[PDB]
Amino acid sequence: SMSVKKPKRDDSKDLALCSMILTEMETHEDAWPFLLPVNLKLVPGYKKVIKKPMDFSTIREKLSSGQYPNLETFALDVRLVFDNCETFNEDDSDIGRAGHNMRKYFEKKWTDTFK
Repeated sequence: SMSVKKPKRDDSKDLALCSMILTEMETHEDAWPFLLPVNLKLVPGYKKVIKKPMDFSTIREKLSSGQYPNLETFALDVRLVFDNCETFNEDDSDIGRAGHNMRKYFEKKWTDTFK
């Protein structure tokens, strides 16, 4: 509360570390469904159903331009990518499996880097 603070966690490396994680996600072989924004002109249903589209290139641009206030807002956008994928794609499809794999990969790197 006012004038009463928990000890200061060092957050000075967070930007660099989120960039490294994001690089590792960009270079995974199963990243191809998530590299670029879904083409809303060419994919029926996507625009109406998926209220907040998100992709790795959009996260990279937000990261590079100071649009994440803290590492939790970064993780929320990464998770959004996989939550959107599960909303629109069957589990038993190439894209559906890709999303599960990438979410697993992400959550391990997140834990190992920060928890």
